[PDB]
Amino acid sequence: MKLIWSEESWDDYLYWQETDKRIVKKINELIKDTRRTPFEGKGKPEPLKHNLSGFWSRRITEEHRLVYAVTDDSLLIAACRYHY
Ligand SMILES: [Mg+2]
Repeated sequence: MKLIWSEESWDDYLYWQETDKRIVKKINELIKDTRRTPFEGKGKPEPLKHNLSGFWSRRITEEHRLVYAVTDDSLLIAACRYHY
């Protein structure tokens, strides 16, 4: 499964690398778990609605969530800072 970062989500991730290493580790942990079970597991995975229909969200922290989408061959990260 290829990992795809939107330009904004990669910037989010870089922000964390230069702000909080434990948040980076949690993001990594969530991505690895998602590779295992796409729609369940760590971070209490929940499907998003309305304008974000088609995406999922896992908890990094209360304020920050990993927003993503899973296709037959890829994990797309839409954002990893704030709720979206
Ligand atoms: Mg953003």
